[PDB]
Amino acid sequence: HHHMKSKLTVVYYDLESNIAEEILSGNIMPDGNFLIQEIPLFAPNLALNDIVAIEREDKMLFFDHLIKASGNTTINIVVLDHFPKDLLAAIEEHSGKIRKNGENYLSVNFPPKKYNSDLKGILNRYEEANILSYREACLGFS
Amino acid sequence: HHHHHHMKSKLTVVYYDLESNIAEEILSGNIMPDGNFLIQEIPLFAPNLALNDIVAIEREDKMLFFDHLIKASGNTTINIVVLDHFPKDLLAAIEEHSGKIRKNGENYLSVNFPPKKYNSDLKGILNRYEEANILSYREACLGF
Ligand SMILES: [Cl-]
Ligand SMILES: [Cl-]
Ligand SMILES: [Cl-]
Repeated sequence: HHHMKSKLTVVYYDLESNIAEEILSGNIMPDGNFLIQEIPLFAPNLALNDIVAIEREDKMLFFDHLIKASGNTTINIVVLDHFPKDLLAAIEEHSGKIRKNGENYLSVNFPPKKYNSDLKGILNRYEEANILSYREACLGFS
Repeated sequence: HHHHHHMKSKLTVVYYDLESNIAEEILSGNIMPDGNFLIQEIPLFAPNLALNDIVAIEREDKMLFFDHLIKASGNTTINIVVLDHFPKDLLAAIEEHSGKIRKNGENYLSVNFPPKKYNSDLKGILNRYEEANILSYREACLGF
């Protein structure tokens, strides 16, 4: 028994239409909702610092619905050749934060209005070259 | 004149050690007026932390735990382990570079270097002793 962050399980459907689960660290807030404190790698329509309602099933906390979006954006990237240096620089310039899953998959958090024509244009240019592919997993405020 | 009570405190940092096993290190410090925690010891083992870093904390089971970094001090933390003795020229270089040391027994030190003091000259001495199998070192926290 050691001190740990609370853990949220998000059920989602993968690219093969099969059920999958992603676990995210965060905090159970005084109102009983959950503050997400990791950048989601796979679950859709969620971002770092979103506040979500939960359903408890014994020892597990499951995502139920979004209560308050942080306004952050989540971009997933698969690297097909190499990660371009100017893309890394642009992520940093726009206050982005990277979470890696191995060397060739990453999720990037952008604060409100930091993902816009600048980053979308660079990502599109590298898709055209088949250097990477990206998903707009979460686009911020609905 | 009498001693006045101050907001001294202790924090537990939960971390994974060099073998990827869960571990805990307690650090002494001072509560700050904003509720954050000023670390006032050189961390011996926990990574990514330095003397005089300011960190956010969480309370659980009547104890305080590290949660996340608020403001890095810019200090660097270097862990050094030796076979049997710390060479005199290494100790002198640490001192010349304004380093402060904390012992864990006779063969282990964690060293704080102020901004810009952990440099290639210091690393060169560490590297020469590493090549001779007399010590190993780790960049636990790279500052400014
Ligand atoms: Cl889904
Ligand atoms: Cl005080
Ligand atoms: Cl110390």
